Amino acid sequence: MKRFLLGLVLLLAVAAGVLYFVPATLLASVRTVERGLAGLSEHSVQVDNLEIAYLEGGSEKNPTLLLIHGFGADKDNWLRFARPLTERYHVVALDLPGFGDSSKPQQASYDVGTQAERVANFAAAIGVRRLHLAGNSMGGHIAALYAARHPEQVLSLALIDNAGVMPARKSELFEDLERGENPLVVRQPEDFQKLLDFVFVQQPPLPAPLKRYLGERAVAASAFNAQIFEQLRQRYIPLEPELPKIEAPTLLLWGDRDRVLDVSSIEVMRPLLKRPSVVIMENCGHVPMVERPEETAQHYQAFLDGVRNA
Ligand SMILES: CCCCCCCCO[C@@H]1O[C@H](CO)[C@@H](O)[C@H](O)[C@H]1O
Ligand SMILES: CCCCCCCCCCCCCC(=O)O
Repeated sequence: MKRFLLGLVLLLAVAAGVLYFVPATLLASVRTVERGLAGLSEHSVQVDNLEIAYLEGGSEKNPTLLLIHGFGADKDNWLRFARPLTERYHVVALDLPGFGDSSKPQQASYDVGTQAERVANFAAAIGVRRLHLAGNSMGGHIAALYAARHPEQVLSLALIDNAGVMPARKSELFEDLERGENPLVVRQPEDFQKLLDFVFVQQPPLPAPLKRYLGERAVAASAFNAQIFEQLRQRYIPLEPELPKIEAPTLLLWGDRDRVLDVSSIEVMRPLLKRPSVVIMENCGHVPMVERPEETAQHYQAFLDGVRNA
């Protein structure tokens, strides 16, 4: 019957629009708003034949800040943090290979050592020779290695709840791992809210339709993310022997109630760094630059002012 088929067309039309098209445009609209408010726009560049997506803003005449997201995250983690920075800095935030909109070759290495070399190659690819680095979690682990390996390029380093040391207190993540639980890998749609609860003390407001799509995207990425996470475990590079090689002023910034990586990490790193600064934000979780962006950016600007002003 023509009507049964016609009705079949509309039913699929509405379903395809509801299930696929509306969520995607929703994400594109929110990205448009948050990137636009931060003065950031998206580009891509091929680095060792991998497509690396990145955001860029501010004047190229100003010093470059290169921002590196953590495990399972992407460059949009940095939008609200970057907003007060693009007035005075050339801000760049990339998607690491394996994440976001960048290439994800199935057979590549995604250890932080290999990733740190890709980031250095990326900086050269966009014509940046001297820069400030900031990295969160896995991205901080990577940023620290970049700074240790290429001291001539790095003007300052900000480690925002970075991975890479073994502190006195075992974090809730590392506790979870002993029982085969990893909140950072979202297997089921309900585990996405669990991930947010795990990394935020006070979670920023998130519209329900946007949240569900983010959760769907996280589930779709979970198998590959789990494989990368296994490489981060098996190909782990301790920072303790590397930190003394860093010449740059280094900011250690933590959320005091970080459940993923413990604040006692700072006591490991501080004695090992030539020029450490410290900020511990109160009642804050693992991603201060997302949870309290303007506050975190203000601490970072203060740090940068000191680095420049003397
Ligand atoms: C919880 C993890 C971080 C969430 C980031 C929220 C991104 C979208 O957040 C929404 O954006 C709107 C316009 O930009 C705001 O006006 C809304 O209040 C906010 O819910
Ligand atoms: C512009 C809309 C993008 C929405 C961003 C949602 C925030 C993602 C939460 C992940 C936080 C980082 C987790 C980690 O570093 O381990």
